[PDB]
Amino acid sequence: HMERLMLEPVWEKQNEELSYTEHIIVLFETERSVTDSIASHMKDARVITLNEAVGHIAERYQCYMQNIFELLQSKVRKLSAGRIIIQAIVPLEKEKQLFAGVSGLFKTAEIEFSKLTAQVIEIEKPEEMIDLHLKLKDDSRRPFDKQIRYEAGYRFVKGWREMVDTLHMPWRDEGVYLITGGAGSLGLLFAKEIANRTGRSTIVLTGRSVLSEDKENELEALRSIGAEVVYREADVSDQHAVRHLLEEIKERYGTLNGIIHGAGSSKDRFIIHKTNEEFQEVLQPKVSGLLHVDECSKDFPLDFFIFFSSVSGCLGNAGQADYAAANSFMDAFAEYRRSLAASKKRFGSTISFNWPLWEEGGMQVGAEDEKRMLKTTGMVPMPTDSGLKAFYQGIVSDKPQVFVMEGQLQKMKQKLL
Repeated sequence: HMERLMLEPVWEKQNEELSYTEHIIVLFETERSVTDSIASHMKDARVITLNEAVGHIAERYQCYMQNIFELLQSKVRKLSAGRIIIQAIVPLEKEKQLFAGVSGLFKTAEIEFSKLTAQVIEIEKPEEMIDLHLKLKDDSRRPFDKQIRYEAGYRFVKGWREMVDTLHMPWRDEGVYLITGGAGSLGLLFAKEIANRTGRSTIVLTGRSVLSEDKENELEALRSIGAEVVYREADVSDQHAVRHLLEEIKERYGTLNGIIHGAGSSKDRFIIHKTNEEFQEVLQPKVSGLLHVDECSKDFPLDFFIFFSSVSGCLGNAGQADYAAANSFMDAFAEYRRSLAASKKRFGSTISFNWPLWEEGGMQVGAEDEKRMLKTTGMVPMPTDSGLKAFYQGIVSDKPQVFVMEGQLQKMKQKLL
């Protein structure tokens, strides 16, 4: 009586159809010209220019997310008082595409702040367009437009097109798979699955902690299947640790056949209470961690590189501003990696899965909230085969991003379409 619903993001043409106490626009390393023109033309809105951080793209993202994050916190009393609009301007460019991830943060902010409208606006070459101000003004007049795209005289909005036997599989009986966050409850599930399917497989599980007894005990059974499993106890935030891990991989083993990036964790708190430290701490493994992995395994002939993202990344979720922006970054990264592969620079197909609450994933367990989330969302704790089925179905479709939901169909579709 419950079914996997399964969705796939689309840029559509969709322009079919109150007043703001404040108007804020944030430009992500946009052109000087763009900045000046906009301020001059829009002097009834505050304009913030992020150009300032130095680092790899992930470093800059983490930094700018914290700036957005500290911006909300401050304006918190206002949001209580009256309505506000923030618009983020993200230029589609070499790496600046990834800033579009700020959308995870904006969706969470909207849930936590009743009277906020937050839009992310991705622009192919905004400076060149001097029709810009009317659009922003016009976009401001359709609050319900949360992600908006301007490229090639085109105005797109993001939404969700639905996707519709025994399943094909990516496994090589011999050869190497790693799962960062591998000793977590989901990384173990996928470990077993590989174990069942693989025969003579090598599975490198990684995380920060020293293994507890039960984990090793849980681990030992997988050794029973005849697969060889090694826990590498590394921090994906530490670029050097990642390097070593990959090299040992290389020196130790022939090659890498596959990567799941499962590292990360959620720490629920409302934007108003959250520390910067906690905020950065949940961004790290999914943002810098992911970049570091990608770039250290660039020269490997992978069959796949799959990110374990979350339904939070694409819907936002109360108390998960950081988890959502981290997860949105990974989604944005999936497309960015594919383009790189087309350049031939990266090997293997890239997918990001937006997972719902797993039935027997650790991290969260639904309990009483389970019921609100069913009542709030129509979603249920997703059973493991249903998940594995969706996992295999997601691969064969070959899209950079697959959003998976389990629950009652009509409620789900009604909320999302």
